[PDB]
Amino acid sequence: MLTYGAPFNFPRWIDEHAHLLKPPVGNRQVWQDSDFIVTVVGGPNHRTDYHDDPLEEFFYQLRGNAYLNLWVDGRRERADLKEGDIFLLPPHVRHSPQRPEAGSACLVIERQRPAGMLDGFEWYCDACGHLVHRVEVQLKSIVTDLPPLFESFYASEDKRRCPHCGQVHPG
Amino acid sequence: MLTYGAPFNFPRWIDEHAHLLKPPVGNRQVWQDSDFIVTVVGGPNHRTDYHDDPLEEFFYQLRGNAYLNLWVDGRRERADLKEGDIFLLPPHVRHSPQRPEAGSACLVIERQRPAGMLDGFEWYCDACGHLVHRVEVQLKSIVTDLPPLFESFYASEDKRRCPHCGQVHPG
Ligand SMILES: [Fe+2]
Ligand SMILES: [Fe+2]
Repeated sequence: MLTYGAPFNFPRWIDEHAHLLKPPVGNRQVWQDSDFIVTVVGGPNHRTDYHDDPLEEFFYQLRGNAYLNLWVDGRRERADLKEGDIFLLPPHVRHSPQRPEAGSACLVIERQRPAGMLDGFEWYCDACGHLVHRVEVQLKSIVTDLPPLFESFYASEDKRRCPHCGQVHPG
Repeated sequence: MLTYGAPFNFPRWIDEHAHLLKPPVGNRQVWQDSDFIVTVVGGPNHRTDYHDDPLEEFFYQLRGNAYLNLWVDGRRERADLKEGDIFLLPPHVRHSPQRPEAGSACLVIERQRPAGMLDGFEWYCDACGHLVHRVEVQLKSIVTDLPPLFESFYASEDKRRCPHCGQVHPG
């Protein structure tokens, strides 16, 4: 059986879910209970966290532009997702998606994580560059298991305190 | 490190590889040695086989139209991939992609199969509908491990002989 339904027009599906791509949401998963996690991510968004995904992440910037703040070879690189770009992120490259444009839409595709394969969410210090805080999480909900993580980092000056220079991250 | 390179424009990449989407190829994998197998499939193509994929298969018909001959609930259903459609095929639904249009382009995304997870390739009889032949294969090469399977079915009248009505499949 076609568990996930029949083919349907993607542009128009993105149109009909525009208002849920705008904040306060941003995310919208296409099919539920599937192995491939297929999401459309709009803008504008608020992210200061770096994601440490134990599996690959496919990107296709369908509308508008966005960029990924990265940690590549110990440096703070930036990878731009201009409209029409596709990209395959290798496992565990830290990345912080910035989506400044309202009405943008990026197809993001990932894999359900097997039990014991944890996602990481880290913040780094603007001053000294050291790791400020890391939460590891057995991700079940690419859309709803992240904000409590975030809220609790923003709510805790201690979690935000850099252990190398003491500067409290802004959150 | 960005093992799979930097973002790049997908439309133009499809343009530059047009002539390899035309026969005798049809397939073109985007990145090598990745967990997500990301391919562009053009047309026109020749398929009489049904694929039995042990994992899910994501489709995004970027250009032109195509369709999937299916076996749903014991019947021969057809799922159309019109330009702009996306689709998520559940594991093990038998499917036979028909791509009649030259210049069409479909984004197909799959997963590297773990050792011991086999793909199936089956043919069915036009007359009686029974299974004519099935080859199971530990797929390493979504692009190059299939044609010898096919050639050997086309070359063997015995493999093509229906075991229920004796009609020899056309191949
Ligand atoms: Fe610091
Ligand atoms: Fe038959």
